[PDB]
Formats: sequence, C-alpha cells, structure tokens
Amino acid sequence: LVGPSCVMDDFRDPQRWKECAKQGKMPCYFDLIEENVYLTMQCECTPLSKDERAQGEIACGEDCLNRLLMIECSSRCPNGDYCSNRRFQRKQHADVEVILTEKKGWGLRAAKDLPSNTFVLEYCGEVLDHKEFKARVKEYARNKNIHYYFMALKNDEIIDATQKGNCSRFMNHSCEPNCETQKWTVNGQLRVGFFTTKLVPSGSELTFDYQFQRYGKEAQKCFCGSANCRGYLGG
Ligand SMILES: CCCN[C@@H](CC[C@H](N)C(=O)O)C[C@H]1O[C@@H](n2cnc3c(N)ncnc32)[C@H](O)[C@@H]1O
Ligand SMILES: [Zn+2]
Ligand SMILES: [Zn+2]
Ligand SMILES: [Zn+2]
Repeated sequence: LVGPSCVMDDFRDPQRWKECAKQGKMPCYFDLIEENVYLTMQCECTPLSKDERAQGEIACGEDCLNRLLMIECSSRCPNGDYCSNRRFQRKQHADVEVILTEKKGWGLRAAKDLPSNTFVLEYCGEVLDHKEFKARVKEYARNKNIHYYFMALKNDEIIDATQKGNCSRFMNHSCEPNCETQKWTVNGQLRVGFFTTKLVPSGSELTFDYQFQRYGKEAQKCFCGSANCRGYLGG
C-alpha cells in the first residue's frame, strides 16, 4: 500500500516537520541547507533580443561554451537575466516529491514529467577531507546507521549529507537508473547535482547508480527490482 508523500516546501517549517516525522508522515529530521558547508571568464553566446526572448529562444543553450564544459555562467553573462545556464545558483530544481518506499526508506519521485537531461537537485552537505571522511565512516558504522549519505566531489572533498543536506539525500539506488550525478563548476568551485538520463514520467521514482566504496562492511541487499539487478549496493 502506497506510503505517505511530501513536497519540498514541507521541509522549510522545522516545527511542523518534527511533528509530521513523529506520526511517520515525513522522514526523520536533518538540518536543511541550500549550499555546501566546508567543515575546514564569460561565454561567447550572442545576447538574445527582446523579440527572441518573447519568441521563446533559449539563452546559453547547448552551444554555450560554459555549458559545454559543465561551467555555470555568472551574473556577468552576455545574456544577463535570461541565461538558462545558472540552474545551481538559481535553484532551478525539477518538481519532485519525497515518498516512503516499501523497503528502501524514503525516496524521490517526479511530480511532473521530466525530460531527458533535466537538472533535478544539487547534492548538498558537509564537505569533508579524506581524514574526516574515514573518521565518519567509522563513527556511522559504530552508531549502526542504516542509510549512507556520502558523495565523492573531488580529491580530498567528500560531501556528507547524513546530518546536513537537502532532499537530494533521499535519492535511492537502482541497477537500471533514470538519473546520474554531474559535477559542475560554479564560481571556480565544484558542485554535484542529479540529472535525469531519460524521460521520467510523472509519479516515477528517481534513481541513480550509487557508486560507494564498501569498506569491508556486510553487503546491503538491493531492492531496485530491475530485471538486471546486481543484488547488492555499492560500487
Ligand atoms: C546519495 C544519498 C543516498 N542516501 C540514501 C537514500 C535515502 C534513504 N532511502 C532514506 O530513507 O533516508 C541511501 C540509502 O538508502 C537505501 N537504499 C537506496 N537504494 C536502495 C536499494 N536499491 N535497495 C535497498 N536500499 C536502498 C540504502 O540504505 C542506502 O544506504
Ligand atoms: Zn553562454
Ligand atoms: Zn550564460
Ligand atoms: Zn538492484
């Protein structure tokens, strides 16, 4: 029987959320953040005219030199306000809902049809060095945590959404996924977001290939239900 669901603005009210959580209508409480917290040149697109914008033309589309290198434009973009290549900065997230799944805990699902290569959410959290990361793997193992929230960012940068993050921390694993991670440069700094890899029909769960290093721990069985399921989680 289909579990409860909630919208992303429900996580904005901490008092109502802690109450919903007590009744199992929302996931367990966490610190909601909109940007990563660290524990320790313009493109050549020709500006669109007032007529071109009114006509529906795309500013900094697929041929944008910044977009092509997975770099977001700044406020100085030649297209200014029109620039469609500032999705992370403008929080131009896909319309998704947080749902209770049968056996994987909470998950994410499309609340509208999502075209292929659509920006879903940024994966936010506490950014750790390799030392802090290993310390937290051991602490989470000791505390018998069930769910994993680490995401590789770059050398000596691992995002941990265990304690602080956003609703991207709820994306589940699938052996036949419909999303992927992409690393994007924003103001000379690397960020990671989820993107659909195919058309995602409304009401479908959003999934990705959760590539995590299993550090000699007992294998977690995978409940993705895919015909080609690998049976276990982790890379
Ligand atoms: C990139 C961040 C991912 N964070 C967790 C998702 C949210 C979680 N469901 C929650 O409610 O907080 C990942 C955890 O969800 C579980 N999960 C994910 N996919 C599967 C699967 N296919 N089979 C069985 N278990 C799975 C598993 O415990 C995994 O460690
Ligand atoms: Zn451009
Ligand atoms: Zn631009
Ligand atoms: Zn699977």
